[PDB]
Amino acid sequence: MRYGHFDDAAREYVITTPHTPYPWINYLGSEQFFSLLSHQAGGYSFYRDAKMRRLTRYRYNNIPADAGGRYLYVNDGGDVWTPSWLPVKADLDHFEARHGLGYSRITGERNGLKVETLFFVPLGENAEVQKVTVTNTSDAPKTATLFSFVEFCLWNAQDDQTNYQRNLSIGEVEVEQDGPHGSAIYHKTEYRERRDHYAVFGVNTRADGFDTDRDTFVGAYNSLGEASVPRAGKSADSVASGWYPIGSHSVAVTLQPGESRDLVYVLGYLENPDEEKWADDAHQVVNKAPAHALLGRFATSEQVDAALEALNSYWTNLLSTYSVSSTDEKLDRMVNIWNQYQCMVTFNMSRSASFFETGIGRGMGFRDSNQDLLGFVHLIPERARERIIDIASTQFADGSAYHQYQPLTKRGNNDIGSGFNDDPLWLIAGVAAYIKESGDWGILDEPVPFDNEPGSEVPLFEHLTRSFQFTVQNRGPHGLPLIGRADWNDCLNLNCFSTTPGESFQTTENQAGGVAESVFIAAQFVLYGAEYATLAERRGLADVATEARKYVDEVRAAVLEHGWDGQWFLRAYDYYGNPVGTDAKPEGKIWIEPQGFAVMAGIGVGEGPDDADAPAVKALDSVNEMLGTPHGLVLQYPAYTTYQIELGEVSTYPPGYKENGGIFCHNNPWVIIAETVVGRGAQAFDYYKRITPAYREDISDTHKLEPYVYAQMIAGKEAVRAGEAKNSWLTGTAAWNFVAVSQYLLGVRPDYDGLVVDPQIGPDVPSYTVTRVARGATYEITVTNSGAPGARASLTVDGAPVDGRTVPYAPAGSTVRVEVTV
Amino acid sequence: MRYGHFDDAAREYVITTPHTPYPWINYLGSEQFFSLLSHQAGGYSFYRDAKMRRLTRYRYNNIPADAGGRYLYVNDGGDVWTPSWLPVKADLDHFEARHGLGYSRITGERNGLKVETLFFVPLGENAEVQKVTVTNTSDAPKTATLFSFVEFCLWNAQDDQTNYQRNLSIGEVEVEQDGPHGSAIYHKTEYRERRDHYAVFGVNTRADGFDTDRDTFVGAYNSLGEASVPRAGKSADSVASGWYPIGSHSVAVTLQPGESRDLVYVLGYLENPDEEKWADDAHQVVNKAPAHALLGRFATSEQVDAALEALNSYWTNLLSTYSVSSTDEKLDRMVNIWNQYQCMVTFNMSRSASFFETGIGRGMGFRDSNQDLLGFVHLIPERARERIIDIASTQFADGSAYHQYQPLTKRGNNDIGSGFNDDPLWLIAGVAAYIKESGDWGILDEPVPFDNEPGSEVPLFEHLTRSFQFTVQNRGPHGLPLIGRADWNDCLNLNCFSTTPGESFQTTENQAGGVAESVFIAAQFVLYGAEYATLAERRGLADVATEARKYVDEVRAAVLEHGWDGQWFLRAYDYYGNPVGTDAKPEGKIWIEPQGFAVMAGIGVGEGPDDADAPAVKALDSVNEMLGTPHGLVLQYPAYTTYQIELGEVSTYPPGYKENGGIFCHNNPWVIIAETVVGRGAQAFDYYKRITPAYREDISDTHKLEPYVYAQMIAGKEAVRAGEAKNSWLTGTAAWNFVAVSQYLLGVRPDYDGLVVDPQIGPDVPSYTVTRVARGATYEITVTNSGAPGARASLTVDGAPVDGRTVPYAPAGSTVRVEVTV
Ligand SMILES: OC[C@H]1O[C@@H](O)[C@H](O)[C@@H](O)[C@@H]1O
Ligand SMILES: OC[C@H]1O[C@@H](O)[C@H](O)[C@@H](O)[C@@H]1O
Ligand SMILES: OC[C@H]1NC[C@H](O)[C@@H](O)[C@@H]1O
Ligand SMILES: OC[C@H]1NC[C@H](O)[C@@H](O)[C@@H]1O
Repeated sequence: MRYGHFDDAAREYVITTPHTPYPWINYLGSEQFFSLLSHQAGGYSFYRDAKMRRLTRYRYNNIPADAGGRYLYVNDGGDVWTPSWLPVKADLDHFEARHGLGYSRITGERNGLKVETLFFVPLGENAEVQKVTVTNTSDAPKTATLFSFVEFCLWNAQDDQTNYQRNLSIGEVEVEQDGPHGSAIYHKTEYRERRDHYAVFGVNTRADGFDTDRDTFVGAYNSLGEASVPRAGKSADSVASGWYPIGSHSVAVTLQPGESRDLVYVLGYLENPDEEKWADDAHQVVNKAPAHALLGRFATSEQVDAALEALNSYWTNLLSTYSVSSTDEKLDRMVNIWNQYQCMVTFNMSRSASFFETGIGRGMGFRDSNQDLLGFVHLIPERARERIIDIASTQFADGSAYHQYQPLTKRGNNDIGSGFNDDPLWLIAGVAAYIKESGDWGILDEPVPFDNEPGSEVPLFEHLTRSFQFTVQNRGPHGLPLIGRADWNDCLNLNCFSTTPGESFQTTENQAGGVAESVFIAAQFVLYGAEYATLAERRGLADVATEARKYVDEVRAAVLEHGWDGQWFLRAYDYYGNPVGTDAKPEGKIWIEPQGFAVMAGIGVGEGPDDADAPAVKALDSVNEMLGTPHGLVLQYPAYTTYQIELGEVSTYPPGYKENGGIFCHNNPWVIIAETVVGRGAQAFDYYKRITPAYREDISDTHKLEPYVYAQMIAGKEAVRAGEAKNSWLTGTAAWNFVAVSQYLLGVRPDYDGLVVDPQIGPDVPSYTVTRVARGATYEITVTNSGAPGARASLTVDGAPVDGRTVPYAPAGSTVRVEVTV
Repeated sequence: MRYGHFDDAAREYVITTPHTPYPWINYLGSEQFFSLLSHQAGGYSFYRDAKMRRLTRYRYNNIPADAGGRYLYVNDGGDVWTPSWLPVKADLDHFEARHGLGYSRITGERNGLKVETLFFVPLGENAEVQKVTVTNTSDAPKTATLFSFVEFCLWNAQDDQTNYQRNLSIGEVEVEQDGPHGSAIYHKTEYRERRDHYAVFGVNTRADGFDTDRDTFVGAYNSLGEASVPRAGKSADSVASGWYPIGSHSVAVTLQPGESRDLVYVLGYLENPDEEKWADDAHQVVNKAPAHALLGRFATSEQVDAALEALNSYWTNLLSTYSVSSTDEKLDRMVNIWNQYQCMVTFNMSRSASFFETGIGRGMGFRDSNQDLLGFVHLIPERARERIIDIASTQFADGSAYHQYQPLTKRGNNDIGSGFNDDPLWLIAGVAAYIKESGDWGILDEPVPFDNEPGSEVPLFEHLTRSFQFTVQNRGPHGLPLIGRADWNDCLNLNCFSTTPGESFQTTENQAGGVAESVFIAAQFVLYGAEYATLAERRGLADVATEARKYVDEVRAAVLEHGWDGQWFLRAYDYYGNPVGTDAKPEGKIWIEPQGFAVMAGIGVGEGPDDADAPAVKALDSVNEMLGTPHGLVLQYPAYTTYQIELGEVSTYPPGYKENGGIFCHNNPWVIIAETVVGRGAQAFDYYKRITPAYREDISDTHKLEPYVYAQMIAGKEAVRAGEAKNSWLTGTAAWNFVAVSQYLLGVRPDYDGLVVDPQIGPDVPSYTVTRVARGATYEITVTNSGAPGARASLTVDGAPVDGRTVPYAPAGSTVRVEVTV
């Protein structure tokens, strides 16, 4: 089963039926303004922040799913339909939805009218634009009225959906039928008070009618599928006062056979300095200058196509830094297009707003946005540079950090907990990755506040020493790091012991004391402590570097002395000091996280893939056997079947789901990289294939979700629904697979001083070429690959043989041809 | 005009069309279990706490409104319909909804098949019961299938609405097709862990089939109104695993012409003690003992009827305590049934869960639940007694309090703000009212903790002294009480100065300092300090009482000096000591709260109703001219047309709505009572009628909301929607209007030592009789009423002339006959 196909030439996914297993979305915009856009035009838009500045209302968990978006009702001689199929569900002669990069196109044809909508967010603009083309595809003339429709949200999404006792009375709008480029509608709830911003809804022609009151346009007792106004065939010209404000214009068109007409709609977010808030001395009329400039920049189809061409170019630019041409076009489309696109989206959204993330509780995660950085640095480094400052700015002086920050304000909060002891180290991971990529050492000197305190600024590097010190100065009785609230795994709450239902494990108070330690954070420390060590050394900090190395080696000794179960790695010591993820317990015998990560840190590695005696190999073989499924690798085994009070949230999920035996795809790339480390490329590629969008399109009815982007979790072998994903789009899997495949499978990764070429992918990719731009030079890396296990590359550069696998960076401007033999 | 009518004998309101102006609801239950039920079976049910143990999902702001409740899909030969109309919307031959006391009947008939559901919550039972009666009305034998449907919520409604990322994976059910009395379905999400409760949907017969998974039942791309399973005619026997759990049973019926059948369905809430959660060693199967028992008690129709008779007897004898017979039947039905009914509801719910209050943020409001008491103490005083203890236990040692408390835990919180300086005195009001009613002086001796601290208990009376001292020790420069965040008027935030959009006025940081005082709190102090002094006096605290009246005298003097604008009472002094509520200003010249409240406390009363020199008469006329509308009195005049940054939230509402120029019904009865005090019965009675459900039934299309219960706000003169209510059901209006009418218009009101009989209703009720049980005696009060302005009663009691208007309380069991002449 498949519901559409990739089109590589156009960089689109093409959906060919509306009857998908679930709503399938694209993210529009990439700067400050965003739209979630389903293949039925469902979703919503926000400026910068989904909780705080949401422009349009969308209902999660509606019946049916995704009824509510940017609809255009067509009334053709009494018959009413929508080219997005939903909400009217009228029969379509032709239907198509194409999700592209920063844009989508939805086309729907019925009874001789074809309606095509191009949705996108233009570069530099805080607006969503639709170019709608109506074509008469019959033998006879046609008259039709089109009704645009969109539903306003009242800005604060939290208040929107809970605070009716107030907010049913505050909705305001202005209507401008005779504006400079056509008709506009103004949503300005609370602009009267503290908001310095409003939304506009406009079309590039003088409208026949409008409507701004939902109840009037839809009618008592009706769903959107049955809206009264389009059925009536004419707008009611409703002005909202309180209740539910909408945006809606009506446009009657007449077409001869084969003729078409373009309509351009803009939903825009505008601000005014409060000096210029009002058109009038009495402050009753919003100043509309910005709104008229916006509509004037999109008054014509030529203007639209120009912006769309510019957007195409920007993508081409972004995607030119890394790419691959091989014999496997599923690999190719992932590395060249889809995975990098996702990374851009995750860098932007973190984990706040998907069709599963509700854009309310979660803002920008510390761990989440640091990790995303690893997949974003090659794309736009200047923006990664800024983001690093932003994250570091929510760090506390003692080295710990706010678990997340509010995107609109950049100020951290505790809304989803505090005291995650793995957080602080990810800062070093982000910065290491960024420096390797850019070589912009001047970042370590950037002055950066603690918890945004002005006056408190220290150099970035110093922030890093705090992170490093935090874990140094918080170790338990085996010398493993103290776990605190949780580690990378939010659901392993060893300091919790909750028996009060309905209070969240992420926010509920924690027990002081006990001796709970994390093998994960230990691994984490070994990996990133080495990065930190290497940066101390380079900044000329001799002794700090020597000291850092001593600690790193201690934590590594500890992992091997106290963190080893026999055939795999322990996960943790609980509050009482008892082992977790041991063969001693009947459930939760083996956990994936420390297996993946300890091996990337190099802990327990023998002298080859064929050294059955190395902890690293045993670990991965236990993982292979206990954790392996056709759909990826489950998190631990067996899943817990009763509530384990000492472990927190983990055993609260039914077996096979989320952290209780789900495939948490995010951690699969840790094993994939681990495998290349021990030199079993063939299997690392296997693993990559099980979870990767292009390899799973074939089972779209099983995966259920978008077949072009990774999801956070795939139901595991203990789940009745084994193989079905949830929480698509917004996941660290994206950036971690990008790292995995671009840098470890195919082998091309920047290091401090040169570019490493270390293919480890096994025989299924016998030959490829990578074009990598680094430090302004193009590297053309041409690989011949036997994929023999353990075999490792040798290189020639411009005709000359060199040693090891690191090509010192060539000056900017140069092209450097690398011949690779594995 | 009208959409149904009252049925006085049946104690029901009868809705005769499904096409009402807005969903009109009833509240089932009066103990700890509750159901919101619209006249289309829409709504939901919870246990104790609508945020925390919500059994069934419901969507606010759904398109259409109210698509979601308890549904019975009838499939008659392929043709599908619902007797609630919604969701399916088939044409009915007849429809009817009867809203009764603690139950409702909904009937729909279509093509020879009449389905009547009776809904209710039984006494002592944590369940909602449906007695379905399907009757063949054709002259031929008929066959059909019935599909019951309820949608489960995941207990924590806030989480349910926001946290899909977690909760889509924790839905969990059990199916019991062959239990002891029929088929049952068990919703058991998170019973696996910390929840000791599950839910049951069962029917008193063995069902042909079942469904527990929403998507299977409803179908993809379908709304409730197009549910797949009913249309297919067969259940699908789905066993939910995560996603959306539902309860549904199919039962096949066959009816001879004129024959009928009863099915009994039960939605119950059960709990096991910990050592009894599981049926099995393994802990995978819920112990069903409690649910078998519940389903057992509703196995037959006879048991249903009995429980309904018992519920009818509970209402008859709650309503025996206060009753009127008069020449105005609208007044009678308000007093004898509806106003009382509503007070039970408010007492139970505070402002927590309506079809407007979403049952998330609001719990049991300190201010609101104290005021509910005034209208509830005569119904079940023991429970009022408990409520005072619960409330007072959330007070702090300085006499300030938590603004509200969480219903499930009874522990106070700051979720909707802290430091509202009007809060503390309300506690005196409630306790005064309780003691006048019952004479249980021993309550002042009840030991009561502060903010629930073990060891902090003082007697209830000391809590009273802390509230009294809070105002005396928190006066500002004019000798008026400092205002804090706000007083009774939540939107008057004089210590705010907010420019940040998004942040709540209720919940944002206040400015330190400034000299902001409330005239309202002054009037409140004068009234309730007087009652405090009386509580001192009875307890022998003459030095406390003496000193207390001193302050009352001081504060009273300060209202006349510094709180008088010339023609009416000043509202406040802002952070800067500027008058607020003055004729000097262009907007908000006169605010209604101080006018009713001051005069209720006697401030500015003179010769009587025609002492034009008297401030109180000056004040009340101003109210009449400047605030009056045919729909009630508005809060201030003129409304604010731009943001007044120094007043807080009030100027943020568009003119005419809520606190900014809406009719805030809660405060009209202050003015009613005020007029009866001054002696203007006619105007008092006129103001009563402008806002009373009975008197507004004739303008249902304009009021839009339930015509049998007080709403919170009716759009005022300055709104385009003038006359349209919002926020029905949950409002202090119910308590305060019952006080007004039962106690000051009709004039029968308990005092500490006897029953005060002081009619002041004017000429439109020339004669009436009140029946009143008070401390175990029955007073039969016959009233002959001239209505002459200023004219007040003289009584003869059991044949004997008596002095003044107080009848000292007779023994328990006596019947005292009081003949009243005004
Ligand atoms: O707060 C975010 C966390 O919520 C937990 O309940 C989920 O199981 C985790 O997947 C997630 O990391
Ligand atoms: O927190 C509850 C309060 O919210 C405010 O926004 C409303 O205007 C008030 O009417 C309400 O009392
Ligand atoms: O708990 C595991 C994983 N869950 C999903 C969260 O977004 C991520 O931060 C966390 O690491
Ligand atoms: O003025 C706000 C007023 N209405 C809304 C609240 O229910 C009540 O507590 C308050 O007194």
